[PDB]
Amino acid sequence: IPKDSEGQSFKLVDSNASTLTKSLYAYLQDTSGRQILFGHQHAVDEGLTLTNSGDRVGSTQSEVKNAVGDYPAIFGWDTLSLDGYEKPGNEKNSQAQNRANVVQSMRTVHELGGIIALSMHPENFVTGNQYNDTSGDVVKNILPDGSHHEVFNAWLDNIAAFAHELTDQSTGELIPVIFRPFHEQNGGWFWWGAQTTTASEYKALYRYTVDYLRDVKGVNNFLYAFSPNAPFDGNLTQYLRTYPGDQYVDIFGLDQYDNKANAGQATFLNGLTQDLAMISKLADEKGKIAAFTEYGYSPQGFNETGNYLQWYTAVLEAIKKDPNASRIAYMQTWANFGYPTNMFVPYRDVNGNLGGDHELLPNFVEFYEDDYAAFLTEASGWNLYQDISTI
Ligand SMILES: C[As](C)(=O)[O-]
Repeated sequence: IPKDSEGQSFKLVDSNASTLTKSLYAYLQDTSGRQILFGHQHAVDEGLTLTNSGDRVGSTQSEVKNAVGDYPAIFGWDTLSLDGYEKPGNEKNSQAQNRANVVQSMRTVHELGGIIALSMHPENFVTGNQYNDTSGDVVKNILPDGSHHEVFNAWLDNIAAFAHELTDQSTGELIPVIFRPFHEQNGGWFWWGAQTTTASEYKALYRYTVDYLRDVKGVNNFLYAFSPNAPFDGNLTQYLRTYPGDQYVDIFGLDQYDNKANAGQATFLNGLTQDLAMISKLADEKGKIAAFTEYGYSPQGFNETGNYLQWYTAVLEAIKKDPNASRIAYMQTWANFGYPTNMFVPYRDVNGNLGGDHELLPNFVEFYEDDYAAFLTEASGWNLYQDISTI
């Protein structure tokens, strides 16, 4: 993985992005067309094979590691952790204690050499319910001229507090985070989605988030990912309907899951080649990065048995075969919270209590063994750009 981007300069959303943030951005540019980094949400604290207790703060156990012998390159968490709703947070902890827990777990992974991606599922600021309550006209309400504006700033304030605490203890360096505001916004299953929010309210919301964190709060350790939900039938207009603009996006992504009952089929794989080719061309002419920001067997995970057994390699093949699509920088699958709806990475039965290895394991091993699929050891060096310049 050659340091082609070393000594170069890049238009980042944050012209004042920190050394390791710039370095990560350069590396993502350089890996493009050479290898795709594999990511996993809750890579160190959710899995059937994990044996550590409680909130799992600073865990180095990993479903994927138990499965194939190395960690993913990219370690995912959500803002829900800061609020105590997902590990390593806990609703019985103080907010500051939850923020310490998240900082600790990400420190540990940084020390392993991993890259951090932070998704968000913010509460419904209007109703006090969660991301999935779409009522209340939330976005209009949390924008500068809305009545819930200050409650949303306060939430961003805790994100900012988190970001400034997230430093490497042995170097003093800020740990970079790939941050993804308000995803799958063309869908209508989140309160910021298109059934409840105008394209133009969305654009405003995305820009505000960036402007507030970067300029008001001084967060310098974020890269910004924009990720509508596929399929797009290769229609870029549908993809860009909510685009906040060149100055607000570092990474073009898309989210796409297959069908649980009948995965691995032509339609899905072809649409994936087509839509990844599309955002890769968009990234190219814009001088940005493209990524498969969420993918998985289905929105309800894979089956206990009777899966399409070639799934992992079939997905990687659909990407590899296309000169544009194969330039994506990473692809990340979801958290193994458990059956019936949250199994994404197959397990190796290392504790001897799951009734044997999962039927998808052999193909997940092949996917891992593909030279184009980069896990943690393949992604080392990401942090080694010294001389990368901004705007
Ligand atoms: C796992 As999701 C709520 O980011 O589709």
